[PDB]
Amino acid sequence: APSFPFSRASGPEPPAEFAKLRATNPVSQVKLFDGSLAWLVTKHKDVCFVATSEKLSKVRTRQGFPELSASGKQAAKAKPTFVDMDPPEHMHQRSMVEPTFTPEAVKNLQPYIQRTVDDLLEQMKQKGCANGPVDLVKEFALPVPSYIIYTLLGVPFNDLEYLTQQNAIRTNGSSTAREASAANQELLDYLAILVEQRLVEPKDDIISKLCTEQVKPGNIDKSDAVQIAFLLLVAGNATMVNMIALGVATLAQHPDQLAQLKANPSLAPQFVEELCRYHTASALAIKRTAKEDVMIGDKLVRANEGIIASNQSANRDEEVFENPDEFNMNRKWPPQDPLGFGFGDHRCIAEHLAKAELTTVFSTLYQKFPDLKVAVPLGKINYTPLNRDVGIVDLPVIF
Ligand code: HEM
Repeated sequence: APSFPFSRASGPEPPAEFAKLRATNPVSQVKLFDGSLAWLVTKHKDVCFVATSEKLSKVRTRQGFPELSASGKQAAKAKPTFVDMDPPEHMHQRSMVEPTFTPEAVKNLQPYIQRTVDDLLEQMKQKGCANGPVDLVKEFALPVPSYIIYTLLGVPFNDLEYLTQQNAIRTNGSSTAREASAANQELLDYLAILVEQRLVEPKDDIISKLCTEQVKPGNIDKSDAVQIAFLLLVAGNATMVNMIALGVATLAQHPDQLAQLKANPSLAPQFVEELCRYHTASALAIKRTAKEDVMIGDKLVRANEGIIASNQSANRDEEVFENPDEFNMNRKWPPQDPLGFGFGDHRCIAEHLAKAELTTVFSTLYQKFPDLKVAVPLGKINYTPLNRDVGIVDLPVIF
């Protein structure tokens, strides 16, 4: 059994193992860091099954849960939020914050999302690049998702920049263990204060609604409110940043498609659809342990055995997506859902928001800067560690 997680074939490529497994051993065993074994599911149909099977659990206190790192095993001890819950607890808590993420709520948020993007792009323009390149990530990819989620949660305008930098240090590869934890503690400390303030005088934000609707009635306590807010902040920010960056690098890799996007920004939605399928920036979140024996493919997964379902592999499943390794914004989509945001009950709570953010970004970026170009040869782009989810650390650009 090979060691998992696998390492990406190259910077923008997914691990080479998946394609081989999908064709020869779709449901196999991989060895984890602590030596334990887990079942790796690689086919779209099977990934979907794992994501919805009632015989599988996301509770991390069950022996056999596939923790991929030493830290992940330690994080499993704390009190769980809905991300690690099974029904009925899962929706009991998730529904407490879902209202802000519904399709209708996100549609009504479009003007705000646009404004946030426009203001950051103009700040980037004024900042100019007459003396050299600017880092698209630091100046645009990082603050877009950050400001939006922080603002939705209830953080005031003046605190955004500092909090955005701190949350980044959390996941920054350059950060030492101590720096990442201190930054993490800071965000939690800040959130604790916000909850206290919002309990006194609620405002129009997520934290306020949790305080008024759940904390006050006694459904959850203050710490719970802080943890749910923390989850919403750290669950998808780093991923949003990587998606925007990979989107720009991808358009630079396929000039004709960039020309097409510029010529018709109305194509942004489909470009985003293909981007989320082609670049699965969160490929290690669909994990479970079997509550009881369950049959998947030609394998029997026994009770208490862990399972990892690669939505990244499923998104390159040739049986579902024709020419899967070809990035095509004009792709003819099949009836099967691409799985960039997971599947089933736990499907990304912010999928509509994330897509709206990306669609706004790619229907605006090149209209603001029609001549935007990566200021380094594309083959020298600084990507995330090959053994980690796909993403880009920094992207020098000129415009
Ligand atoms: C484009 C960026 C994003 C991608 C690609 C993404 C992807 C995912 C994936 C693959 C999962 C696993 C779903 C499953 O278990 O089947 C997930 C879960 C989740 N995401 Fe996102 N996400 C993104 C942005 C966001 C944002 C912006 C937020 C916060 C506002 C967020 C909050 C969450 C939460 C809370 C969960 C857990 C849902 C649950 O377990 O019920 N995500 N996301």
